[PDB]
Amino acid sequence: PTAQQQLLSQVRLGEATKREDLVRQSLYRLELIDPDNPDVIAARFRYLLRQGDNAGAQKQLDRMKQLAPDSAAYKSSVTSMTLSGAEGRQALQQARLQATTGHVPEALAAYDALFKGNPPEGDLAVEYWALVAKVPARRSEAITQLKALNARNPGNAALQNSLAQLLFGEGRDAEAYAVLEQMAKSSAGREAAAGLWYQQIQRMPVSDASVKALQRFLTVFSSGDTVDSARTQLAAQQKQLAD
Repeated sequence: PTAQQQLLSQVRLGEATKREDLVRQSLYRLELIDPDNPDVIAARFRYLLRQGDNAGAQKQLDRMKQLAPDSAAYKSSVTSMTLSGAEGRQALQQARLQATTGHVPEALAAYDALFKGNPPEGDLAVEYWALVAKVPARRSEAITQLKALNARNPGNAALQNSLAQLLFGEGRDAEAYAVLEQMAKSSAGREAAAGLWYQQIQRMPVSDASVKALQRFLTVFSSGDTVDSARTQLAAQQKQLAD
């Protein structure tokens, strides 16, 4: 990976862990390396917003507006700026209200009204693109956005889970297998990754390819309890060949 990418990723880590040391450091080197990068400008934009300096924030916003007006970074920053205070804040409060009470189409409608297709960075983007993924039509572009969030903020069990199941739901098994292996190198979700990689084996008829799929599952997962059942039924499956 580049150094900019590592610095920006450290910015996101610092943002996530409420440590503005890291944010400060990474920003400090970033604005010397690539001062006009909309991702860097957006990073400072968010920082200035956290410190309640809406003036400096706004200046950075304008800088982005004259530098990259149709970048995801700019419009996402615009959204965070809308939610920075007052009306937008409560719009969100209402969207999440209908989101939690189970008014899903209403909730999606409100979120569409606020984020207008570019949610503010962080977990809200995950929530939004997951909610949007619930719509059959919009599902595929939303899947694309989710894959992006997976590449930008790695290590999210829940996101990887939803992404894997979505990709299965659209017959994109290779990619879903990939997300399952990514969920397999990290401890948080192995049982889940195994669980999904073992409800795809149940849906294929006992066959040679069934067997090879199950043994491949056996090279990806070592232990667990789906693994034990995988071995048991693997033996049974390959014994069932030749009567």
